[PDB]
Amino acid sequence: DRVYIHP
Repeated sequence: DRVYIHP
């Protein structure tokens, strides 16, 4: 799934 995953 997500993480620090920023746009």
